[PDB]
Amino acid sequence: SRVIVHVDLDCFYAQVEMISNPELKDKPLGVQQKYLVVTCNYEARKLGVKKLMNVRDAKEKCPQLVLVNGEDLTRYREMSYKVTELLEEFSPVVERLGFDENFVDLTEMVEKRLQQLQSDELSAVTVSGHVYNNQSINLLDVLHIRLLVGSQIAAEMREAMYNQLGLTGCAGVASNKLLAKLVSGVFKPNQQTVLLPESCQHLIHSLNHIKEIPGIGYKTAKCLEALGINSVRDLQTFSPKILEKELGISVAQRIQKLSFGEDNSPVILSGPPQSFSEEDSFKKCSSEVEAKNKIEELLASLLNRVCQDGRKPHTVRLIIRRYSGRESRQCPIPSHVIQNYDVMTPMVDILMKLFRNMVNVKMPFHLTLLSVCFCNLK
DNA sequence: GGGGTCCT
DNA sequence: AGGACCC
Ligand SMILES: Nc1nc2c(ncn2[C@H]2C[C@H](O)[C@@H](COP(=O)(O)OP(=O)(O)OP(=O)(O)O)O2)c(=O)[nH]1
Ligand SMILES: [Mg+2]
Ligand SMILES: [Mg+2]
Repeated sequence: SRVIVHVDLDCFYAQVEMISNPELKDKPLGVQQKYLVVTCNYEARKLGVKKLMNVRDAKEKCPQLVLVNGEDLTRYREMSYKVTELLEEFSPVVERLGFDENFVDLTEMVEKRLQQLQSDELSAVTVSGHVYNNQSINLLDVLHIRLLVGSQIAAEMREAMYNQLGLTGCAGVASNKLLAKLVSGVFKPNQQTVLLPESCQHLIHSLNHIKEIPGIGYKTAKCLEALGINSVRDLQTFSPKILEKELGISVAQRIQKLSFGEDNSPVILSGPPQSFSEEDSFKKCSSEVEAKNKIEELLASLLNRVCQDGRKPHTVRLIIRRYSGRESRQCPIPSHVIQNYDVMTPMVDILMKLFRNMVNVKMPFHLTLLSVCFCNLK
């Protein structure tokens, strides 16, 4: 019996922005990347605006829409780490998922609390927030009692986040990662809900597309949808034999457990990042002098990031995207080069070679993306 | 779109 | 090196 919590910040980028220029707190807001509105405050979803939505569809639906550019993730990333560091303080094992989601395993903490309690105040243990599906609490159910303590820690987290960081968000408490994440969004925004075990089927059957299961993306969905498997219950019910023989004993076995609300995966300690990368897409790049400048630019920011980081990377990757999947070359970063200096020149030289490897400087080319990644950190 | 993770 | 997943 684990007690896991999923923390999900409301319209993160927008939130971070609204904290910056408070003048936009009352005004519906979109955060913009090229031609997309990636996220908007609630004041604006109110008006049909949806996450990842065209600026033409955006502006029209709401010509009162305000916009900030969010291509530079710097400030979001920093707040992201302030959030998880904050959660790491409740309990050290925190798993990040993107910039705006965290899992924390609350089991050891829940136990610690209960022991400190006596029969009286156990009376007495109440929920913080919503109980999924208005299910009834049985105070004599040890599992019920533990999930409620969880809800109490969740609430303390949510309050700490707001009081210390001004951030708002949802939490979902449950017995594994799948359910915690599934339940955290039942009441939005800035609310939390807890999942009692006897409501687990209800929760998973509440989904409408098998892709709404975390663990099941485009490819798998499509492959499933071609086997006639469309509902959670189809997947639950479909032939284990056939499914294995179809997506591999690996995928098949686990995504079938997922369909029953079953998820054994541990909450892993994310710790410091295992890669830094910058990218920029564009209409077209067809010269190698543009590239170098672009790449000098990506390489620029990366340098300050790792510089400010305190560890050193031992390999670089260059990623590109061609005219109308991606491609990449990597190589170790040399000994002395891992180090008040002119790291640019040698670095860009490496990237350039790697660059030419993929690109034909003599045969015209059309690139729609450049990216530099520093991995293999020590 | 601008990022990340792990597996193969 | 590429693939799939996540946000
Ligand atoms: N899922 C997804 N998120 C992206 C993408 N590009 C940027 N993001 C960032 C922008 C948003 O701030 C964030 C969306 O994550 P969430 O699903 O948790 O929603 P968000 O926190 O933005 O607001 P919400 O309360 O969920 O409406 O992810 C993308 O391509 N897919
Ligand atoms: Mg959210
Ligand atoms: Mg999914």
